[PDB]
Amino acid sequence: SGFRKMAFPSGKVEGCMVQVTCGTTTLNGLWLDDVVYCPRHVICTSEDMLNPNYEDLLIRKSNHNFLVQAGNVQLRVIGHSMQNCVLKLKVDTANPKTPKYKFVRIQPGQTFSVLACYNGSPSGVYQCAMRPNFTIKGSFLNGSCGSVGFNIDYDCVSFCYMHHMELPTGVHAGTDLEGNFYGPFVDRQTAQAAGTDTTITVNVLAWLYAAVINGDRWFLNRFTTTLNDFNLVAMKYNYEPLTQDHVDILGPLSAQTGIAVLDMCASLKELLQNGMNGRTILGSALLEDEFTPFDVVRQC
Amino acid sequence: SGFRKMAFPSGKVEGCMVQVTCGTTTLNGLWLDDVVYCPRHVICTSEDMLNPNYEDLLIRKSNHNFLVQAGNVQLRVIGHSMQNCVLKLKVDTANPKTPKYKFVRIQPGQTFSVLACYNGSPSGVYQCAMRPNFTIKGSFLNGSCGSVGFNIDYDCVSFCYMHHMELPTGVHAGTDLEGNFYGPFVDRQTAQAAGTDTTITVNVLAWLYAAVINGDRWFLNRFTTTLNDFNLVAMKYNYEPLTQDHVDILGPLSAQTGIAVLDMCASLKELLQNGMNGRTILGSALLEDEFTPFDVVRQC
Repeated sequence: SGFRKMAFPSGKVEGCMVQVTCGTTTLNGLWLDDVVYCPRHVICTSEDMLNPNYEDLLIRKSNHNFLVQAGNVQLRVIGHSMQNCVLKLKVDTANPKTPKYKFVRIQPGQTFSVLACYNGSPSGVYQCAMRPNFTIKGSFLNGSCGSVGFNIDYDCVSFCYMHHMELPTGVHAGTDLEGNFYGPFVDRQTAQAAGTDTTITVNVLAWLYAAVINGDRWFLNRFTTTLNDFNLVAMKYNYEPLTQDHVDILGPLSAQTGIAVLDMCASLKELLQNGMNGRTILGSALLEDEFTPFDVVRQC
Repeated sequence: SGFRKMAFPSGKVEGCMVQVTCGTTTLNGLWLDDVVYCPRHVICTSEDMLNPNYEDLLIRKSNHNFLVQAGNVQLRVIGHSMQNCVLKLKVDTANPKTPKYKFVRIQPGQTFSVLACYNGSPSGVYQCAMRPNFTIKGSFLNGSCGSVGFNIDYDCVSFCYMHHMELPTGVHAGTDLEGNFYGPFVDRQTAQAAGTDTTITVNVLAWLYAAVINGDRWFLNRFTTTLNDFNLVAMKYNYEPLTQDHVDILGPLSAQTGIAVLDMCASLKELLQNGMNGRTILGSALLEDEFTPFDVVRQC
């Protein structure tokens, strides 16, 4: 049936994107009920970003200094406050397109869809994973700040990410919708390290199971292994240690394929120790770790 | 700033998806104005699909045999007709969410977004390319038929694909919105071959330019080549021949990087002849050919 990196439908989130402008700085805002959420560095000039005192900078701003536009209509700002690294602009109009929503802080290794936006207008959608080092590998140009990441559960939108900054390695960092950064990062223009990134081991196994469901089986061998034995190989290749919780989460995939989790670990161990010898798996010549077990169960 | 496979925002298309049922056969329909478009094999039983006479099978159907559901409301079918491989069901209510739209027949090598749906409900969005052999590599389970592919130009949805069938190689085939299949395929449950697939050469070059824009430059050498010399190497690897039109389309990318197109052709030739030596390009260990030059210009 095929296996693709697949983002959630973005219609519910498109109706929440607005444009926020302070001075000459413009970015995206999230309009839910009567509040607009956006990164607080919208109040900074180019020079302020080098070493900003956000409390001092925000004091110089009043409600009428924030211009919020939803398409072509201008929203009236009647209040403003700073919550960690995000601004909350209270407006006089409730967003009639507000979906059922919640704010969640996502865990490392989990995935979400990003609605990349510019000037408050949606540009595209793609799926990302919160890396173990709390960065993401997305596509964010200038003015994309304020773009949000989300999951959908039935009818409810779980917002979990708002984009703030790009790291020198080419990766991105942001906050949850309460303004708390994922990872150790701060919203200041200064060199910051993300640290050693790990491979999400349970995600690689889930993707290997997806391949078997689609008929890719050449990487399967006759060995098995133990949890401690595979983890001695996981630690060596900067993979995350596998736990019994991970084994349980892979339960539906192991049942569908008839391949025991430890049997798949031995095949992954061989793949790690010997490589892929020029072959491909699900159209990839690398081991993919940005599909959660739940993502695989959704498509297979 | 990063480079990702990025689908169009699906909100305009979500509002057009309906459920079409004929007997037990249920699939997706596209509701625009007062017509619902769906694959004609919705009128087939499992046995009919082995060797269907669609004209004979459709004659046994009347308007009340088609159940069209938009969410929870049942649309009233007041007419039906067959256009090539799609059915057009005329309904008594115009879709109030109908966007500005047109039907286009896409060319091989071009890309589009797919809104995968089941039972008339959107499940996910992803980007696809029309392969030179007129197949696509998507994610389509049973009941996904009727899902559509599209591009967005500003405010206008260009529908170009409707999903019909899965091929024995794991790839997918469908029609334009006039019901004409892309490629030599027919809507019958019988073994069908897609033919040799070609690599979209201009797309590989565009993606190599995207890598240079993002700072990936290891594959660049000090050679150049000619159009005919590269094509002698393209044909060997089942790549499409490069033309001056392709060189012109790559103009914006060659200008931004300062790398002449024939200079980039020499790096690709060496990548084809020598492999990638365990290295990666934009996070891939394979040469990606599903980004058009326009797709690269958009994200860069």
